[PDB]
Amino acid sequence: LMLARQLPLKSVALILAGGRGTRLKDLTNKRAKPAVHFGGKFRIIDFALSNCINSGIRRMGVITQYQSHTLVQHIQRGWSFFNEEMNEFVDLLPAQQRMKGENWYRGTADAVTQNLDIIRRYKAEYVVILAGDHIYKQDYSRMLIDHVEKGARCTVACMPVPIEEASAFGVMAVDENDKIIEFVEKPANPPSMPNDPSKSLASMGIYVFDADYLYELLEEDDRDENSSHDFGKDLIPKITEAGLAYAHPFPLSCVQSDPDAEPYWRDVGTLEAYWKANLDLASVVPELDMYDRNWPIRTYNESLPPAKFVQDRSGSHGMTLNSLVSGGCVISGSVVVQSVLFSRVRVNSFCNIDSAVLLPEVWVGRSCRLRRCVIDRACVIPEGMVIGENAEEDARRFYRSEEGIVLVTREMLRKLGHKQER
Amino acid sequence: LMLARQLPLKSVALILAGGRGTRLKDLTNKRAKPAVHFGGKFRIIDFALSNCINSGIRRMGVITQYQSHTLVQHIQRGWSFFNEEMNEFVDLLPAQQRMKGENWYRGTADAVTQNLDIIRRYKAEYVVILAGDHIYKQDYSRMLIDHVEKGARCTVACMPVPIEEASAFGVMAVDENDKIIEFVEKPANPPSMPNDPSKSLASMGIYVFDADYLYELLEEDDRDENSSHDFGKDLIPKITEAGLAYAHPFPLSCVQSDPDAEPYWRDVGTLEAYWKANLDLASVVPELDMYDRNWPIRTYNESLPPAKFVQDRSGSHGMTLNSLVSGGCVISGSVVVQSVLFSRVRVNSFCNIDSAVLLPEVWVGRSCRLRRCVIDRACVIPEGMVIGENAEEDARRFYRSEEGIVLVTREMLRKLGHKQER
Amino acid sequence: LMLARQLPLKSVALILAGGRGTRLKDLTNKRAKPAVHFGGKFRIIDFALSNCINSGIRRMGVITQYQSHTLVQHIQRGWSFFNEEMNEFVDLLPAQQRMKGENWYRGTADAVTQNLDIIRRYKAEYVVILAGDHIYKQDYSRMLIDHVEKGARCTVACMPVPIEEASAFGVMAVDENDKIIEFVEKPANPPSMPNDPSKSLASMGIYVFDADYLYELLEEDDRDENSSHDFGKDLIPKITEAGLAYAHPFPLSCVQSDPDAEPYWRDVGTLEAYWKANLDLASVVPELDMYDRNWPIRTYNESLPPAKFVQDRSGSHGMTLNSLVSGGCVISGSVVVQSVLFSRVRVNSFCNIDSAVLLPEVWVGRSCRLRRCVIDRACVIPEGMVIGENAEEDARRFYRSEEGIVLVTREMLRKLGHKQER
Amino acid sequence: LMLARQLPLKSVALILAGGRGTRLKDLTNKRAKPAVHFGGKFRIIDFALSNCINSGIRRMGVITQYQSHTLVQHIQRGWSFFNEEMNEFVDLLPAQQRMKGENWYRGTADAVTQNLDIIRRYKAEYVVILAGDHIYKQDYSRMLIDHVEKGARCTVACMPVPIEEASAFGVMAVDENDKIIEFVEKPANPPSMPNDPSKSLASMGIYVFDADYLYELLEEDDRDENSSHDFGKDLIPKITEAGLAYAHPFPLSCVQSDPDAEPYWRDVGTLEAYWKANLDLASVVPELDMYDRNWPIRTYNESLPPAKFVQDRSGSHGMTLNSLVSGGCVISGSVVVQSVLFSRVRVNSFCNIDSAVLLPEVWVGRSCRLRRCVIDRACVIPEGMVIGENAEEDARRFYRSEEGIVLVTREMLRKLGHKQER
Ligand SMILES: O=P(O)(O)OC[C@H]1O[C@](O)(COP(=O)(O)O)[C@@H](O)[C@@H]1O
Ligand SMILES: O=P(O)(O)OC[C@H]1O[C@](O)(COP(=O)(O)O)[C@@H](O)[C@@H]1O
Ligand SMILES: O=P(O)(O)OC[C@H]1O[C@](O)(COP(=O)(O)O)[C@@H](O)[C@@H]1O
Ligand SMILES: O=P(O)(O)OC[C@H]1O[C@](O)(COP(=O)(O)O)[C@@H](O)[C@@H]1O
Repeated sequence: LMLARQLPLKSVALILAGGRGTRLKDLTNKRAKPAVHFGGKFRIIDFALSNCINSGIRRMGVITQYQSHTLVQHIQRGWSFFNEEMNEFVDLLPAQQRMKGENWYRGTADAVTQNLDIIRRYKAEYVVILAGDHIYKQDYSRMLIDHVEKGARCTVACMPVPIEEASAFGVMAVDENDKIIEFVEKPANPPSMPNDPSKSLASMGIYVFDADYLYELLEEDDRDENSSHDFGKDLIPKITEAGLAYAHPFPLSCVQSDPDAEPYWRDVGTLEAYWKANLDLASVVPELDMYDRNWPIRTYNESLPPAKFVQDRSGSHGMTLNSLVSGGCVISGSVVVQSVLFSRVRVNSFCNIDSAVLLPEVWVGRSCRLRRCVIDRACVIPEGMVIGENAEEDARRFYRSEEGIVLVTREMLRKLGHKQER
Repeated sequence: LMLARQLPLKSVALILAGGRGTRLKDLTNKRAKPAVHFGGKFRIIDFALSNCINSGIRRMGVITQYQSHTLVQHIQRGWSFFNEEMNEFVDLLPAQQRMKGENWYRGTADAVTQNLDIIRRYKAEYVVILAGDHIYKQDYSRMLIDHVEKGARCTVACMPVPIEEASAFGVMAVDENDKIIEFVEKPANPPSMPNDPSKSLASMGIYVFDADYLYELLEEDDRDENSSHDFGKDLIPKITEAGLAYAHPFPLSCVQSDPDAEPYWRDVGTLEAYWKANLDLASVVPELDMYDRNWPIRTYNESLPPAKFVQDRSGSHGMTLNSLVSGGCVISGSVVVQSVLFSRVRVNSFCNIDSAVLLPEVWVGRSCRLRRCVIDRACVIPEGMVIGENAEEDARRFYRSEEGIVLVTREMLRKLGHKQER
Repeated sequence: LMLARQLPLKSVALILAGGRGTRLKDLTNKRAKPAVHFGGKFRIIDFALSNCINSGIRRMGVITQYQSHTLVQHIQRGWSFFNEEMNEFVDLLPAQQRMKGENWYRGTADAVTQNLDIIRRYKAEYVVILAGDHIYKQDYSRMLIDHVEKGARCTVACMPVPIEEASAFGVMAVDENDKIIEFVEKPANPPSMPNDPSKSLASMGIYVFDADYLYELLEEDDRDENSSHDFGKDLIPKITEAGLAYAHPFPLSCVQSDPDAEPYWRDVGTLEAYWKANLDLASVVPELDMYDRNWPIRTYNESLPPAKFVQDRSGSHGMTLNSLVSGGCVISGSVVVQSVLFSRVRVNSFCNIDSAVLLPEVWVGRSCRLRRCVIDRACVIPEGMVIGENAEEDARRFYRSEEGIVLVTREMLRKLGHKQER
Repeated sequence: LMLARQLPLKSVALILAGGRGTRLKDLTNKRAKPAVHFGGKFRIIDFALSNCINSGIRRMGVITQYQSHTLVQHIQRGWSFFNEEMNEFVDLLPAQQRMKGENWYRGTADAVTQNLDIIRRYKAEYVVILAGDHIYKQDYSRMLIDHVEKGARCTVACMPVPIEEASAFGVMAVDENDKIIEFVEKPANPPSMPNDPSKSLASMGIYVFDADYLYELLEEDDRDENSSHDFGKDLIPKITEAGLAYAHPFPLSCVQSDPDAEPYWRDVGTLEAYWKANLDLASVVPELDMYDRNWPIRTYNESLPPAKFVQDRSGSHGMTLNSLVSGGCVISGSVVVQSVLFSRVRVNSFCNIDSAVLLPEVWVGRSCRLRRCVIDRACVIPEGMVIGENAEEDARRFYRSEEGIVLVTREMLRKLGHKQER
């Protein structure tokens, strides 16, 4: 008794919010992938932070490494609501990751070593290593209980995924005790589970270390001159060889409004998945429940007026089907379908928006037809523009993925001669 | 030089947020009129507070007297964002107005006397007496500059209003210097201005006193056994007899996005004006600009998901014309017109909502037709209900004003047998 | 597993901060006993609030009933640091206890009934009834675990106390299962424990109810016309007759830095105990540990400069032995012993302060000798005053208890002709 | 009228908190000079921030460049108390100053260019360039009024200083209109004022630019390949050649409790001045008034218990003369003189501390004699250590300045074999 309440209390979260999101390819070019707008008013890292609140871990480490100003500002404004006198705080740890090191060189692990003295000053018994550019719902206290029950030194959150995409994350092979037998990091030919050939038991980048080991284990890897200083390439394979690595099935701890559904864990890294995962919310029955009161997700909530709908220049009405319209939006006529409008979006008359993601402060000119697109923050689409109808034009002007999703950025439009400053 | 910056610094605001709003007649029965929801996510007193922020008066006194729990909670959550170490705070002063005293007996003024020692502890040179159940935009620093320039002891904000409603507020007659010649409080036959017969120069319940006089002036009225201890009936007529009362034309200080319009000051006290003033925002060109960045109005902003629009049970779309939909709302089909939806309103399919004000957390059942109505907070309208089409039915069930506006409350619906707890 | 973490989450604290502290007899005459300054920078209710934080109960109800302005202001400034979007808040519930009712008439319980609808809106499974004018350290989660393990409907925190003072609190007789056999409220002849004749097993005013019962149980007592609507006189005796009342030995849950000591629970209600409990902190080995990092006690922490020590008018030094000097204090010479100085105390030269409690903003004139006294907040002791040396003089001027403790208030000194406004 | 209130509103502060403080030589080796502890509980940058609050400039830019984690954390905890919805915020701008650039290469100015787009997003009419590693009290609104009255494009705060140290700051020669005639940056032979030979009219690193010029002026210097991108070397000399530079005598705007004193502006950069400026506060009549209520200086105020004084191991008392003891300190006996104790300092028995600055969390062992020293944060001085009595020993072990001041750091003591981790 009195373990699940005294386990978060002794533990500290370390959100590795340094992802470059290179597969968004322009969207995160300007801001860290943890700061990517998602689903109304939220930011991706909020998820990884909210799970730490609702799981009782009120001591978090936000390790900002690349292009991190908006993440710093966002944390400062929204999550600067803790009294540090009662051991509950979001320590924003600038990583200052070595410039000598290239993109993902002096990797994930080298950023948690540079700030090791400050982590030691926390005197935690346990530590929660997290990837803070993912979307999921999880109670980390259930994972800490499952970590202490097994008497392990590292606990990896493992989930079965399709074997056609399992090369993107580390793949493990476990025994009856969920103890790791074999870890392999980004394999070209992922091994399947024994019971399921079409699936692979992949890691989720959610580790739980006992602190005194983690420290003892980082320095050995820090002195190493051959390692990539990466949690998947170097540390977890070593712990697997030692035999002190255990697995945690994510279905045990995922926070689901409805128990019947398949666990929800979206690795947003590619544009087409960002678009899909933003449009899941606009559907008739979303897979991710934002209206869950048992498990609320918090963000920086600014004072916006209600979403205003008005008549077009001709005086007619506007139609909306399966759409999200956040605060500050203004709409005039303009049939909307399957789309998601972030804050302060102005859509003038005669517009047809279908399956679009409009990031904050967009200005859509009159008579615009937008389809299967992602409009970056603070764009100004000119009058008469047409996107998504002719594929070759959209590839020629904007970034069009192989699937058909289009990404419209200020830069692209500036280059087209449509002046943006407004 | 350096007067307008050093004038708010020496002054403290006193918001008289004890209004009963008796002319709403059920709406404020449960909460103080300053806590009445207005226009999306705001509360009326926020206006009187925001004007104090944007006018530099960061020391406010919120004198809560009647049925004041939601106002206390609202202040505690939203406006508890000040560091008192730098002389900037919202002192929530429980008035504890004498029970012996009846409704508006031991009036406006007796509530600012009971807490006089604490007001003296502020050591202010000036004090701003405000009515905190009104809607307006005003820069009080311009009023303090105009107060010091004239060398007065009390400065009353005066505005011309129609003489057919001027009996509701105190009426003054001023000279060329804006110095008060004759004050009269709630006259049955309001005297007209000399230049305009159809108008009367009425007070707005916005006074500015030099503190050392105000104190000296309250005690004399406090020792008095004949007075009503009311700022309009007792104090300001006395100052008018002394000749130390001056007037401030509200057009000089009103904060207007567009200078061409007539000043905006709504005395919400009656239901029909609450409805109109809430529906002005949904119109094509509102008279009150909420999107003004120079003069933002702040409220308690809670984290709500975006306004979700979905398909009805039949799969068809939903139409919105000249409407406001705040955060957390959910709509399925349901043609909406000229209405305003507060937070967390759920409107099921086949509904026709026209010129309605739906306060937070309403649940409208399927196939509801609502017209020219005001639905009180946390109602649950049953399936098939029809309001606003047949006047006699709406008078028989709910409160129907003489104009045609309908007010739907939990109590009324509970009495009809429609069980509300959900 | 996962009970102690999911038990506070479903529970809400109700701090009954309406105590009049009549046995302080002037100290709480001006402010609610929960707002009584204690031990440096803290307020008594902070203890009852901090225990709710460190025990995970982040939903608190502060039921303010009498003379409650400083408590409201204190909560608003200090404990208004919660985001209510994640179910964690201090709901300041004005009780508005019936005036018809006299001092402790329509008692403890009638104040938790008037606000019952709002408590129901919390949808808690459990509720923690607390006395918020006491000093103690306790982990309420251990008490909730012990409450669920026994399968009870009310859990009372019981502690053995001396039988010479056991008439002050309710006395219970329990079985081997800690199930209540016999409850009796403020008996003139308290029954002793069977094993110890010199002690009585008394209640601590810390109850834990399962919510759905509590509601069901308040209304029955609310409809009652014969009850005192008191938790000790009416409700807990009834639950004892039903047989659904269980006891919780406070030694199991008390948070002690050193396990060897006897539990620390001070019922401050009398002046002499307020003085002793404030001087325990100044001793060489305090019984209550404020430097405990595992269990921090939070208060409204204002920005004060360090405690300044300077030379007297003659240039000599100042001596301090077993003393506490909080922020903002200023001392010149002035031998100090066994005393406790609250914020912004100025002690001029040639003063001898021995075993004194100086509340905030005191001004001690030159050549003052103070001994075994309690100086109320914002006093101004004149030059040459002598307290504590001649008992009859101190009884004649100030309030001198039977033990010898002296209480100096502004009123008393105003009456002596020593003008205080400074 | 209504200029001094509408001038801060249109202006934004830019605190250049990237100083390396190389002349402290170990003290700032670990933390940015703006984060250097000063005078009880404050940090140097707090001054530059507090002046912006009390001068109405509630929009600040904290440009963190070097070794900036504690400054980020300090801002996040203390100064994250603003609602950004009402245009009032501390935007923490990571500078990410070019590594290619050496210490003070791509200087002061290049750090305000890299973040130019975000500064433009503020749409300020004026901008306040500040050095955030200095100590002073100033009302910037008086400076903005004096800036608009003269019709200038840059306003430099100028003060006469002694000509024996005037080579450390830029030296100007002005006309009767306070218009700059000749600027020269760090001259080896500073020119004296015409009326005073012993003084030079030096700059204070406090500039006020009209924004649209500043932008226009940075890019020209940014395109330049020959400049040092320094505000003193490059920009202000260019503006002086244009003739659009004006001077602001700092005595007009300094905030002084007593008008008779000489303005207080301490350039802390050297250790001996840090020690003196920290010991000015402990004196009998400090030159800098921290008890000023008109102009409060705010810091991150954590909940600390009062400064505890107790008896030594032998039971004797402790003497304090002209000393500051902040919260959390603990003292046993231990004669103290002319010193300043930061938070959580523990001084065991038999210690003689004279004219010392003990930074937070120091642990002084028994029988220590400390004189004319500066003990760095979180040291642990062993038993019997003697500092300041024999100069050669202190030079051999610790850093001893030419004047006699000693600086004790963890590193130094670690190297001596006194293990520090506690
Ligand atoms: O080319 P620009 O003008 O920087 O525009 C790129 C856009 O990226 C942004 O930096 C994105 O902002 P955030 O990612 O910080 O929310 C916008 O501020 C900006 O308009
Ligand atoms: O009859 P009930 O159940 O009190 O309902 C009346 C309604 O008035 C309210 O008190 C209004 O709330 P606020 O005015 O505090 O926003 C609701 O909480 C409540 O549902
Ligand atoms: O007789 P007075 O002037 O009210 O003085 C009584 C004292 O009691 C106090 O109200 C006590 O204050 P708190 O109890 O609110 O801390 C002081 O403000 C006041 O000086
Ligand atoms: O050699 P170490 O262990 O880093 O110690 C150096 C000291 O400098 C510090 O970083 C100074 O802290 P701050 O400057 O952040 O207040 C201490 O945390 C630390 O103890």
